[PDB]
Amino acid sequence: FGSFLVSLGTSFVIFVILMLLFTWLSRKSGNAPIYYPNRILKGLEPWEGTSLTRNPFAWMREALTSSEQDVVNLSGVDTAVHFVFLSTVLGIFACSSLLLLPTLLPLSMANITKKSSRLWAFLGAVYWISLVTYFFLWKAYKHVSSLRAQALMSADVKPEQFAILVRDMPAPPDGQTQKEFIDSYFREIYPETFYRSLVATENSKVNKIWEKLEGYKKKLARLINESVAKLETEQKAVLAEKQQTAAVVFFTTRVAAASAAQSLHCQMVDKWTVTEAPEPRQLLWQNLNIKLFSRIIRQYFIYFFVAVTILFYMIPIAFVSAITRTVLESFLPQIALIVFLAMLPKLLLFLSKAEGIPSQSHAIRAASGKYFYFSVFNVFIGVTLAGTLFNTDMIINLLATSLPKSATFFLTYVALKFFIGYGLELSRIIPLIIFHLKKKYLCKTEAEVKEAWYPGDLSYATRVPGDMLILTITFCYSVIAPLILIFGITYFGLGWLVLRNQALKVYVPSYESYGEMWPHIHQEILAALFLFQVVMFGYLGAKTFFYTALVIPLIITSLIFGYVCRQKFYGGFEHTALEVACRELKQSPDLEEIFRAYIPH
Amino acid sequence: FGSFLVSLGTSFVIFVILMLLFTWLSRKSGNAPIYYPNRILKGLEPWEGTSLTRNPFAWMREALTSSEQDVVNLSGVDTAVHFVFLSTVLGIFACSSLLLLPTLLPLSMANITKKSSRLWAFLGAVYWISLVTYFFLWKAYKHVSSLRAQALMSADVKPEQFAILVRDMPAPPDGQTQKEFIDSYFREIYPETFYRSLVATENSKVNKIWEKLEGYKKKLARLINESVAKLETEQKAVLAEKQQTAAVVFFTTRVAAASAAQSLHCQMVDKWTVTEAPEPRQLLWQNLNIKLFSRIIRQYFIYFFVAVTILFYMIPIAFVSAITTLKNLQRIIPFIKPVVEITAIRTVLESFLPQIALIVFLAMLPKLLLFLSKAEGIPSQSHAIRAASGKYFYFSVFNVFIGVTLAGTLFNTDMIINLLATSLPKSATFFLTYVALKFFIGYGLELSRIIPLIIFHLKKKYLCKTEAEVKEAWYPGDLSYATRVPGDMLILTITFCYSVIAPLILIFGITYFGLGWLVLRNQALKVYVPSYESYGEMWPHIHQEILAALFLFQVVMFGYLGAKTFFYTALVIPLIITSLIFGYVCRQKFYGGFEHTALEVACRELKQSPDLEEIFRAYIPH
Repeated sequence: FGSFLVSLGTSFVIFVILMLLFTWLSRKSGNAPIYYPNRILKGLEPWEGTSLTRNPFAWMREALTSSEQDVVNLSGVDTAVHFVFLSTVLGIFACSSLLLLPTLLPLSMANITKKSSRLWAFLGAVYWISLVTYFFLWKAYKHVSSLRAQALMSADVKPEQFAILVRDMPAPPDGQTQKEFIDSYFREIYPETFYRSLVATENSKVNKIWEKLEGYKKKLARLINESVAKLETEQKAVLAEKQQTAAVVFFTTRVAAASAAQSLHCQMVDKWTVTEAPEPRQLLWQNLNIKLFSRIIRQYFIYFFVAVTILFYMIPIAFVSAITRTVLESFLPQIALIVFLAMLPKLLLFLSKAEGIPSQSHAIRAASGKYFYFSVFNVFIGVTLAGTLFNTDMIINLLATSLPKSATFFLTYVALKFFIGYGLELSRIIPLIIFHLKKKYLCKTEAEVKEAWYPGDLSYATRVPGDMLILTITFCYSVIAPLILIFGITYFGLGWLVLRNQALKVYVPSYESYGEMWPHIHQEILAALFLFQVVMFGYLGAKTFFYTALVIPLIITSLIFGYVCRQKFYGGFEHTALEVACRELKQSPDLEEIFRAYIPH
Repeated sequence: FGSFLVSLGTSFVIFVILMLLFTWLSRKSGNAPIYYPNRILKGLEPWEGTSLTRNPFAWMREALTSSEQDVVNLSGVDTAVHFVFLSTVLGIFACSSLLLLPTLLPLSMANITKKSSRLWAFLGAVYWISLVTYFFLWKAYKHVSSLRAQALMSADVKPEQFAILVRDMPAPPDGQTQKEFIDSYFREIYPETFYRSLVATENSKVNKIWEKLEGYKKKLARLINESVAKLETEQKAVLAEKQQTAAVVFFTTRVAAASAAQSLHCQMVDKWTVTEAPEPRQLLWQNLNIKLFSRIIRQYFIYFFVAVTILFYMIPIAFVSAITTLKNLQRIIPFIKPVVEITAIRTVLESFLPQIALIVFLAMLPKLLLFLSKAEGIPSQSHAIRAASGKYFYFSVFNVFIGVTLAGTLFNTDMIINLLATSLPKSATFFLTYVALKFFIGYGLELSRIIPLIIFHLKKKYLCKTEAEVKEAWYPGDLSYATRVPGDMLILTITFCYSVIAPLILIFGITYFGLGWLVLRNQALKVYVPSYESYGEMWPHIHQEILAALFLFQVVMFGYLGAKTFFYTALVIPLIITSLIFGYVCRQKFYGGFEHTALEVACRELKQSPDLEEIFRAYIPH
């Protein structure tokens, strides 16, 4: 039945890996090992060495032996955190080796015939999974916190440390504009440890003017005067009589800034909401000018709209996905779901960043959260509706919820995410074709680097939640059908390998976010596990033997584990600690460069 | 049912209040007005003795003319906050005026009609109640935030604006002692803005018992002869090995202390951990020892225990309490002359004898709860008291409410089995006897008016051993927020539960709260004195659970309205969403200023020549 999809996937990997080995060992090396030219050559060869050292395949080199500190040397701590996430999920699904050999051995109903056929073994399996996940999650969480501390205390001096973002503000002083109002206020509150302070202004007439002028200047190759005059005029205009509500404030020592940010500032929380100032390149200067009601009103309207769009996908798209010479009919709904769900990281990110989230490093996280809500209800409603439209007592319901939906769609969809997916991702075939087309067609006149050259960040906004849909669809069916357990374990293995290659050779991070997005990942893994435990409570209950009173303990255990983890480690993921603040770097920093690092245009 | 209880009720209240108007109007005041003679003695004989004046106008007029500023100046900000609680619940129960008259007009029995059109007005009453509660909560919870800010801003040098409570030191520096480790650390972080640090002492048990024994022995009029054991043990143990994991540090200036306290201190939050130091007389040196994970373990075990308490409460403990009936007055009717049964009203008393045992348990409950919370790593007194109120409130709801109310709203649509079977009648008996406790609450407001006067006045003569006019035992306790708030919110929860199912009891709710407000404006303007001035940070809890009671009321109206069969119970779900969202917006619009002493307030105070030597001596216990 579904074997055609796996065959197509393995053929696609054969093709794309053939293309990789045929193309990377060539003069296209400016593309496939892209992270090395920038950050001057360290992989500018099909090795880190001379003498025709191609030897395909060449991942017996550092690709497999990538020191956990080597990666954080060659990429931000964010990359190392993502790797520990991949490794931990691989660990959970691998340490479940004493669930695939025993529980699959119990092979006219085809599944267990609703009669005591060691359903106790199923309870054993659910305990084993719910136990190994706890163990690995704890270990990994300690490890990530240790990485964050280690790279946070030895980091160089960066302008994100001497600053806070004072998001809200009582606008009127009634006789003076806002710059001197901030001056008076923070001077009263923080004497002699307070350097200077930008006041967030408007980006319209000019910010767009600067963008257009930059475009015009870029056009110069082998008019502008009016543009630069307008720039000067609107620039002088904006730095006066606009002086919006929010602002950003710089302190003279690393200790005092990290002390202020975690603090409070007026005995009515709805005014002067200081917060650890984000990194310069992700400050998101658009959403500052929002009071504390507007954030909440916007947020609840956004959640209502997310619920509405959840329904507007789950009716028609799940109907279409419940569809199942027929081989084309077997392939079609796969890519149909890929297009119906491959959109909407973008709409979620737009919608979320419109909730006033004042930093890209948090907009990405919020979009990932909303996407996880989409994913869970994808699994739930998709399988339920597929089973129902498959059928027309409860035993029939059990048979339909177990075998068809999983064994066809959930088994093969991951295969559409691995072989064809990671296969396309590693070769970077389509970036290769677009780059070469850019070279032949209209180029940037030797500004090819300032052209289709620059890789994005690893985009930990479609790679995180995208590679968690299958984590959920894996935990949920982990003991229903260990076949997807083998599929998920091989998925995360291939993902670790190919993504280590890409992180070491091609990708270049944009922001830093030293360690965040891990507690989010942890809470999300835990939520997947909790949903798994509830679903096995349900299915085993449908199997009419009452070890459900034995399964409830795991539900309580997951809730309590969440509480203890969030309270015993996840308070260190919101602030640089005062100790680390005192030991960030002490070599006489100058505030002037820092201050020049937040001028927006 | 409750008719006889109210008959006891108002009669007892009248008799006791007559006793008040007799006894208070006398030269033997002493404790009757108590706060005033202690404080400044100004209110002692309030310009007329409170007696030569018209007695009903003597006390009531003074009470009814008080002001928030007056009460704050006399008592503090906290009792005035409590009055805001009483007034803002009185407002909710009162301003629902166009819900008592219009809903009584509609009044097998035709008392309620199964699928009437007239029932499409209970939903209107529920919206009116929920809306008026939203408005009053918001108004009160701006007003209290204003009070907190004003009280903080106007205060003066108090020896907790300069301290924090670092309490999870990793024990070993491995080559020296704890105190020098902590001092070296905090000098590494804060240079020139860290004054000196005090570390708790584990063997404070033995030093405190020596100090207590010495203080007792000092009562030799006919702490004064306590040299050898006290000094030897204190000094040698403080130096040698009592250094615990916890300590109190002292920063130079208020801004620095506030900024440190609101912060953290080690990128691993399982260690050095900082909370705002409580008042000198509030923090519990007995509890600073506990680490974090140990505190979590103790907390969850405690909560599991209290859940077992409610369950097995409405199970054999209270079951055999009900069994403890002691029929026909324990068969000693020859010893009893009222055996003639002309007082057949004695039947209710014989039935409440098991309810008297239940009274015993409910009177022990405030102490039983408060002990648990204090033994859970709660590093203060105010926080422990608030936690005790929370535990008592959960107990009150899942005791009085949920049994009977859920049984009605649901059914009206081995040992475990018969335990649950007997539990259902147990719930109804509990509800009836609890409303009886409410009439006992009327009697108790009167009892608060009188009794410890008699106990105290007995001491001046019965003991009369060595008092020497200095054994002043007429020392009031605080307006204890350990029994006032939870037992005064039991009335609120009952009121919302039957707000429109039996909308007659809004009159009883207003009765109770108005009487409490008046007696507590008196009985707190003249007698009570608070022991710890937490500047108002008990109101967020009162809000959370008044709203919780409102949410419970919304759910139960959904249930008991859907029991009536017509398309109701749909226009109620939006109200429940409203209550949850209102909770969220409140907690994100005011709950900040109720934790962290407001850095702006901390610095703008502009202290006039403070010191610190006269401050570290305030935190030293002995």
